Amino acid sequence: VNSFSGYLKLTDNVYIKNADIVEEAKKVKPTVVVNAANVYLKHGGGVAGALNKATNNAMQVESDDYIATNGPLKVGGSCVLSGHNLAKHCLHVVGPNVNKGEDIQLLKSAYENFNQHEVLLAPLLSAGIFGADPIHSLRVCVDTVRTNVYLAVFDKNLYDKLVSSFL
Ligand SMILES: O=c1[nH]c2cc(Cl)ccc2o1
Repeated sequence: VNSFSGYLKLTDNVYIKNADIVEEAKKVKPTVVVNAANVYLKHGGGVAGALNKATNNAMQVESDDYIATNGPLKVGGSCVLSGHNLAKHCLHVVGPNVNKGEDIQLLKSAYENFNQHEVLLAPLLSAGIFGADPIHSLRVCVDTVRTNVYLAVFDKNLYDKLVSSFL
């Protein structure tokens, strides 16, 4: 049994809700929240900008030190950093950004990072300002992630479309 409330069950391991990921993290304090990161961990906008704002910029300060030591992530890659006031840990995952011309096949590699964590609160990778089709992102999630994932969808309209169209 866990804390997550109000989710629709899509599969054995994937659950979805129309919710503010920031507000959901604040309520649940999950072990892992996933950030929709870029390779520079520059949390300007989208999910990343919202998560970082909710940490009062402490996520960005920590991320800048991580990059200064380790250099950029790979597209499809991840790192584990603090969850600050939102979660125990934040898994920063880089999905491909279609608005930069990145290979959408890297979306599966991105979701494979979730399998290193038994339970996660996450957004749909490469959705929103990363330019991918969220329906496709949900399909790759279901077909890749084997651990228990609780997906938060920002738009109510999009949430309803993802549920109605789910095979
Ligand atoms: O809380 C949130 N969720 C979000 C989802 C997208 Cl795509 C963008 C900004 C967001 O801020």
